[PDB]
Amino acid sequence: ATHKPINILEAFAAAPPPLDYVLPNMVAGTVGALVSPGGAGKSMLALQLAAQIAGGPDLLEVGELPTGPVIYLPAEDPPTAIHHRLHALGAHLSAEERQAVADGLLIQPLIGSLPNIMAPEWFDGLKRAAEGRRLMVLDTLRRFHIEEENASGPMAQVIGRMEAIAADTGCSIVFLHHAVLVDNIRWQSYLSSMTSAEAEEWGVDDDQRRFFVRFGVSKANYGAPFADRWFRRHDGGVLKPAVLERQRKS
Amino acid sequence: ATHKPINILEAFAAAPPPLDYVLPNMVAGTVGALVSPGGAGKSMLALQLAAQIAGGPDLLEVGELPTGPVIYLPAEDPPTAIHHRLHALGAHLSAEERQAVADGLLIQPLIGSLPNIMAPEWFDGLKRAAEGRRLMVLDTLRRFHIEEENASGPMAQVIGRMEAIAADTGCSIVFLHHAVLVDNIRWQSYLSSMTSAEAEEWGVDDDQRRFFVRFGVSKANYGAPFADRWFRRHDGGVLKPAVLERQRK
Amino acid sequence: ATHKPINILEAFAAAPPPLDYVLPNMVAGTVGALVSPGGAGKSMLALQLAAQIAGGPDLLEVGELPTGPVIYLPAEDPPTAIHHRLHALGAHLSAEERQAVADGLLIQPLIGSLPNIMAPEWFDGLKRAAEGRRLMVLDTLRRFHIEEENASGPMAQVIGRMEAIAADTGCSIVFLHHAVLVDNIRWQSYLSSMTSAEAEEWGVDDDQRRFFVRFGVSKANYGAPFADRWFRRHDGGVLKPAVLERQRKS
Amino acid sequence: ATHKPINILEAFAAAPPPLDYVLPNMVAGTVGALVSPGGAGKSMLALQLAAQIAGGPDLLEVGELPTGPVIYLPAEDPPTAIHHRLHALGAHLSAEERQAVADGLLIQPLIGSLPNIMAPEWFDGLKRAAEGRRLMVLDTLRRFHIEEENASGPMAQVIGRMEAIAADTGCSIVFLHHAVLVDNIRWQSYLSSMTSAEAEEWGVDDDQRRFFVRFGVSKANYGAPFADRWFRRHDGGVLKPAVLERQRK
Amino acid sequence: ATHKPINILEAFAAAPPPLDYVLPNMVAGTVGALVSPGGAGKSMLALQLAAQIAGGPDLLEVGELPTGPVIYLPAEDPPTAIHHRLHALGAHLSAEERQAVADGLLIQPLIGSLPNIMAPEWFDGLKRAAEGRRLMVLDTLRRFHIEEENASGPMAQVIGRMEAIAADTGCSIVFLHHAVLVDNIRWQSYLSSMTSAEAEEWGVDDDQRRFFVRFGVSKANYGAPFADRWFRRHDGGVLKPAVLERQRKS
Amino acid sequence: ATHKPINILEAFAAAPPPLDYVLPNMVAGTVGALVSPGGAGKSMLALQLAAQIAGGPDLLEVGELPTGPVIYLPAEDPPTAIHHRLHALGAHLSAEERQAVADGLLIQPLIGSLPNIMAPEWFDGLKRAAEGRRLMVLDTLRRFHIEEENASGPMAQVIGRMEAIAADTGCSIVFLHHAVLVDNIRWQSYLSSMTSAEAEEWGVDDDQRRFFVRFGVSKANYGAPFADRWFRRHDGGVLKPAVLERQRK
Repeated sequence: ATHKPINILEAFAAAPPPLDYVLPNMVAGTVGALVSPGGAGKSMLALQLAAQIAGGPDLLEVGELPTGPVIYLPAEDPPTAIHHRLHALGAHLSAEERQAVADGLLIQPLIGSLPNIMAPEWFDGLKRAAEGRRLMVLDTLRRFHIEEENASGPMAQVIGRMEAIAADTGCSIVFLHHAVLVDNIRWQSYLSSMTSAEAEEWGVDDDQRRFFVRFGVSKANYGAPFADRWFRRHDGGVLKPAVLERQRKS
Repeated sequence: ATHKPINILEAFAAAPPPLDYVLPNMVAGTVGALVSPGGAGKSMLALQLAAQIAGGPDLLEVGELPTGPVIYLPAEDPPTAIHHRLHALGAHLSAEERQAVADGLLIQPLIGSLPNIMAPEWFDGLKRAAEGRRLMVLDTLRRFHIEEENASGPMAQVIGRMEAIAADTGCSIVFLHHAVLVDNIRWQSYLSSMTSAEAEEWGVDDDQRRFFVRFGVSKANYGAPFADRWFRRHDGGVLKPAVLERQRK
Repeated sequence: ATHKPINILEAFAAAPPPLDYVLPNMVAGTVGALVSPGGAGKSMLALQLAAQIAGGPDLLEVGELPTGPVIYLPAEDPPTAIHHRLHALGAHLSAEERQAVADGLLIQPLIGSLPNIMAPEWFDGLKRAAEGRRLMVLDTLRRFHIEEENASGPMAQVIGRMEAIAADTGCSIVFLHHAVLVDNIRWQSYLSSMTSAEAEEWGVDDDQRRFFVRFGVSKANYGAPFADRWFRRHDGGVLKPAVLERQRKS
Repeated sequence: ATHKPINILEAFAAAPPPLDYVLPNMVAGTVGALVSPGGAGKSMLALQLAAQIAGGPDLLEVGELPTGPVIYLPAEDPPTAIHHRLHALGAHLSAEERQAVADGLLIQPLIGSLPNIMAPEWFDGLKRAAEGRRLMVLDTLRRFHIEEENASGPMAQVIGRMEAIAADTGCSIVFLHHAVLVDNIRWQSYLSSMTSAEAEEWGVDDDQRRFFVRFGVSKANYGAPFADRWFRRHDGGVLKPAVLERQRK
Repeated sequence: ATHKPINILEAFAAAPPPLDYVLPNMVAGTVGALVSPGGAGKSMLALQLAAQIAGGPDLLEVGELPTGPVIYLPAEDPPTAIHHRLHALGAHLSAEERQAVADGLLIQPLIGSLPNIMAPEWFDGLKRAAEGRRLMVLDTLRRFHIEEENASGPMAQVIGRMEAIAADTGCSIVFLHHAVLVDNIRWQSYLSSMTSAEAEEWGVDDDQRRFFVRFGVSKANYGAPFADRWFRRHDGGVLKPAVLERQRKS
Repeated sequence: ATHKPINILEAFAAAPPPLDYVLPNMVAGTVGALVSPGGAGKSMLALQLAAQIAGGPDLLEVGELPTGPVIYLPAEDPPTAIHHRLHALGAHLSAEERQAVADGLLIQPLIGSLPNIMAPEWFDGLKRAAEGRRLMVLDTLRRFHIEEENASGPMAQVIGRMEAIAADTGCSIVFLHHAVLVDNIRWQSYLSSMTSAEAEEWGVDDDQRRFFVRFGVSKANYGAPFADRWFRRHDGGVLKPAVLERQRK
């Protein structure tokens, strides 16, 4: 929110200091987006990412990430659904990993709460909930505001508010979005369920395509290129790397 | 609503009780949508599903569903037409089944009442009607609000309000919609009138396709897959499983 | 406008009681639409329908319809035009049919009156004019409101008002519309003038196509399917069934 | 206006007096439109029709029209240009015809006046100008209102206001329009500059087509059909029947 | 702004009096538009036209034009740019032509001034600056108002204001516009830079197309047809007739 | 600003001093735009140009530019990222060049500050920051206003405000824009990531094109033509002339 001018001479003289990535190619202290059609698994993947930064294992094999307290704000799923996802995830975690996640990760369900980042008391409240956290996840942005998502003005105000919170507190904010916003943000990732055409090409049967999703970073400023991943959906929806041959057509 | 934080150790350390589904793949206490072109059979389907959850028999053969009080709010169809739809359904029901349904279903006609969920009087009224119930059916959403249906902001408000009602009271809300409103609903089912192409697919004569409708869940969160069903429309439009053989070419 | 809960047990037990159709496949007590391009004959056909429900003959051969007092509200044609249509229609009516129509049908011209269903005094006034009538015809809806016809919110308010009047009074309301609204209504009929292509297919010369219009019900919930009709336009525009061979191309 | 109910027995029992048409197929006391791309000759056509109804001769050969006082309101063309258009027309008129036209036509220039029919002062002013007249010509509508021309709501208001004026006073209103506004006007005529295709159709050389314009009634309520006319543009743009032979291919 | 009724008998009887054209086919006392993409040379051509009506020479060879005081209001170019264009133009003018232009032409730069014709004090001020002038040039209209250029209502108000000023003062107003408005105006001219395709057709090399622009009148009511001109851009951008052979393809 | 009338005799009678360009083909004291898709290198290019006008060396080889104080306002990138971009650039600079740049460049981070040029506090603040400076860089415009970017009215206001600031203070403003806003800016430059087609054109392998970006001036008023440049992206994204041979087919 308020900054001193850069000390230029000091930025030239001080050693090349590594960018700090909250998520692959996302600079810590900023706002990013996870984008996909409803149902593709954003809520699972975000949960897994949240748990990982909280100190659980890199199950997705996206690479090791700095740890810190995390706050997950699901506003669309009822608590009981969150319990199920957690329990399913839990089967993949050791006793110590589980404990680290429980220490590091706050999940504060907001279904029916009607949170509105443009109202001063919700702004304050989201800002207080970001304080002391390294990551905040909004699942999904649509439930945190009552603006027209296709209006760039109101959306600059909505995103600007998240930017102010991330800038002041150092808590990165990632919002999920059901598939503009994209132009208003600097880091963008996505999920897409395996299509009929992608199925007939990584050599998986059509009746099995529902078990795989592509994950990538479609927008970022900085870092080494991030290769698109395939994930297999295990029980409860838990995502892990998929082992896929790929079809060099004759 | 107002939620305590999730207790994570506790969720890891023991199997939660099974998810409670109000409809196939729809978790209880949430908001879902039923969508189709006007005329495709939403009223009849919803009325049948409402009567099954109220305690009636599983005529649609969608599987056994937990029962509980249902309230059905038709805002487009006059009482006379609702009487016709109910009587036709009635002919499939024994006295006991009729009793079970009447004990569990309230139908509150709303034609001409102009309910507006963005008005505090109607918001409170709908919330009190949801209290203690398992399912509330809004037929159709177009009649419960005076906003622009392709304005995402106002629709987020309308939907937010149903979500508050569902979360405070535990009562699920299904709204029906005549084909943005769907992008941010987590459960979505549809009805689709059998087309000429599909009639040929299932060896049904063209002059007969209007007796057949397809039902499906097109969006839901992870869970047991639910197969697309064909229903036949009997008299008064009552829907029952269709007996159709697949064809090749 | 306000209703008791359905008595369910009574709806099961009471005999299958016939739907009451104000017009073919239109449930009495509701709102419906007659839709077509300007000039296709909506005003004639509506007049003929009005006269018929008032107790005149089924000249269009759409089938016999329950009788009742009718109110026709033309807001677009001057009185003298209405006189001409009436006089022309009159030539097709017996002395007793004429008298029945005059007893049953009120025509209250509204050209230049500026009626607005969203203003409380016009609402009240339309409601009072529906009272005691079985059918009210608005010719055309565009003259009864100052909303954007392509805005679904304002149009839900405009149609909702007609629904409130039809529900309270039992007077069905049919509005004409010059070619949304269609999604906001449950019964929809149309007129379309015979095209060049339809002419070369029911075997009528091109210079004669102007004498025929297709009438159908493009939307309804209930009843036996209503077959599209051709009508011939006689003197003054009066519509009657047309006798058309139809062209099985070789 | 305020109308007595139609007396139905009386309308059945005797032949009404003939419809009174202010223009071919346009009933007197209503609102109609004349439409064309800017430049196609609306001003000249309307001025000629206004001068014929005022009492001038039938140069357009559209048939004899009832006469009565006309008021013509050009809001886009400066007086100098109107003087030019009138003088050119004048050369077709005898002294007697010039007199008849001046007795029956008032032309009130409005360029720069910014008349707004939605403002009470201008609504009253136009209504008083219509009083006792047979025709009022608004050239063009774009200059009599400050609304969006493809906003149906505001345009219904603008048009409603002309309809009130026409019904209270008996004076017909024709507005001209440079090509929603047309969907809800009951009489619509047009002008169309002869195209290359049409030039070939009527054996006119391409370098000459700009001397020819087509006139027609594209919408009207039931009545005697009115054939599309070709006009030739003489000096100053005066329009007169064109002498053109149809061609085949 | 306010007019007496036409004396009809006098318009018939008084001799055929020549229309007074401020610019080719533009009736004096009205509003017109010069339209083109940014960068095509509107500001030069308008300057040249302004200087010509002020009493400088017909360098563009558009035909001789009545003289009168002119006011040029550039709101987009800084003074120093105007000085350069002037100096370059000056090289084409005799000592007497220069003096006539300086006597006749006021240039009042408005860059950064924020003029708004919808504000009463700017309206008054533009009206006062039109008084005593034969031509006023607004370069470009976009800087004289804060309305939506694609909204026909607000644009009727903006143009209506210019029409009121031109009608009262007899000062014609021409606004430039960077490429609706066109339907709201009766005289329209344009500039278009020579395209790749026009280059390969008037037989000028591609690397030379940047030296030519087409000028025409795309909309007018009155006068002899105005032939499209090619202009060559000389030093400083000064426009003069181009000598172009034209390519009758085999 | 407030301008005296142009003295025309004086402008004709003597050669004005040369135009003063702040950037190639952009007259000093005006507003210009730099446009590209997000990611294409605007921040780096602008930072390099800002450092050159501040007194640094001409690494881009766009020609010698007059120097003067520059203020750079990044509103999207966190300080950490700006430190990285500056350090990378720093590696191309001698101690003296580092000094010259630090003497002439102020960088005021704005992430999360939500500057709004339509608010009087921010309008005044930006104007005082422009005072006495030669260049002000707004990175990007989207963060300096809360209007709709394809609403011409509000954008005319936003741009009008920059033009007032530039004219009152003499400080040029360049805003960057992630690809109406461009139709009414008089100077426009762009960056374009090398495409597959272009890679083939300049014999660069596809897996290498992401190291190359094209820079150009796509709109400016009459003046010396400025050729499109290819830049190579070195570490941290520093841009320098690319050494590329044209290919034929």
